Amino acid sequence: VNPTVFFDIAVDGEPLGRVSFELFADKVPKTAENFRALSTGEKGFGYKGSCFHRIIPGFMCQGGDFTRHNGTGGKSIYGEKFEDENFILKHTGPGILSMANAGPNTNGSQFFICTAKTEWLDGKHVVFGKVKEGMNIVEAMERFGSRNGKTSKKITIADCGQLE
Repeated sequence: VNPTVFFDIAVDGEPLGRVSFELFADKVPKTAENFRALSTGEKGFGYKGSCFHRIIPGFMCQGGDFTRHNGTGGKSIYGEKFEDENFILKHTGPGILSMANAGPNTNGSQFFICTAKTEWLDGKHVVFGKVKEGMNIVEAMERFGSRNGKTSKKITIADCGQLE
């Protein structure tokens, strides 16, 4: 009943693999719906073709800025920003999917995939999903990151959508 979405990753145009994600629509329905709809592109905009602009090995992979491709843009299906829905779920380890933001109630489209336990983000960032398949592809992506987050190659979401 919780949606599964997938991302097909490419590194400088060449296919790397697929990562799928379970979205916790049961606990964070509004946040889960925003990610799901941007993954299918059904509202007319979304993640397809966008890049992961910030990857820091041992911490996280960040993407979701489909309008400025660098951390300064993006928007939700509800408008520019939307509220923190709740903080029920915690950043308990690698594989966690969480919303990036710029302050309270400033969720747009940017998100990060944790590759480590990041307990200090609890109560500041809304957790809404986790990697279901392809954690090994997220580990492969990390090796293209760096300490300041700049990627040595262009990491893009070549395709995305809903599996269930």
